Amino acid sequence: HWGYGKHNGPEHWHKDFPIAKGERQSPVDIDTHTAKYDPSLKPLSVSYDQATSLRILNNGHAFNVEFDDSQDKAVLKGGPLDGTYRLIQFHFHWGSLDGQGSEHTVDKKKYAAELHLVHWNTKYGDFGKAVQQPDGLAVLGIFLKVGSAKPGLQKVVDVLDSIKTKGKSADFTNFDPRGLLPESLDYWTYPGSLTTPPLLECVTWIVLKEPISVSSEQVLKFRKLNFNGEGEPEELMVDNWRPAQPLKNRQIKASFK
Ligand SMILES: COC(=O)[C@@H]1C[C@@H](OS(N)(=O)=O)CN1S(=O)(=O)[C@@H]1O[C@@H](COC(C)=O)[C@@H](O)[C@@H](O)[C@H]1O
Ligand SMILES: [Zn+2]
Repeated sequence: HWGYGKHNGPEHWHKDFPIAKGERQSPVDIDTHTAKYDPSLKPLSVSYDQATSLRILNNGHAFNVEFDDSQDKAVLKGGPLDGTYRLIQFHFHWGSLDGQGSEHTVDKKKYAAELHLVHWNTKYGDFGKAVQQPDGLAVLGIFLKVGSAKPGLQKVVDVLDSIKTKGKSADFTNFDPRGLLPESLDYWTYPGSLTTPPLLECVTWIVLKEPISVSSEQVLKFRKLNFNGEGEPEELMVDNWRPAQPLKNRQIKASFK
């Protein structure tokens, strides 16, 4: 089944997941001149001080850092959101080259990678119930460009050797995701979807305007990961991004003038 190759990639997904051609699919191009400032947007609240990371996993599509979401330890509130959304995991999408890798684009510009911090709406009790709801998830998206190193990313980078292939995991406790944020929390927001199968239309997207910088050495280590399992022919984990989808009947709102 699905992946990012020529024969199982994004242009094939609709055959197993017809919602791929739905009315609120992600990612999208963010046209900065068409996005409208919305003064009704409340300030974004990112409360990660009590975040409890557990594990990092290569699942054959990306690497995922998982959190304890059995209590309100790390939460996202405010902005366009009603209620409390619990951090469950984060992951990245990245390219084979610095000129591509992000899922969202900004005036058609592609960044080298994109970080997704996934949160679920606690009024639905668990993640599996939340993805069945139009306001079930809030994903915080952060662009990566190549320049100076991101110190808060390095602990992630240095563990990747231990999870090279699909199915491998490692202990990843006491990681502080606050070290992955840019200075500004200015954002764009729109209603959208998961960007991987099952492509469910359950996400409030919050995409930060300010990218973070990571070093060429850091993103090079992303690209040494493997889509395949151990003892299988090596396929480098690169270009695990879905391209921009039609905006259709949606307006992207900006938190800033
Ligand atoms: C809690 O886990 C999740 O939310 C993942 C990531 C999230 O991606 S994103 N691009 O839309 O923010 C999708 N879901 S998911 O539907 O639960 C999760 O994701 C997939 C791949 O996703 C990645 C990035 O590796 C699959 O393997 C899949 O079986 C799904 O259950
Ligand atoms: Zn993602």
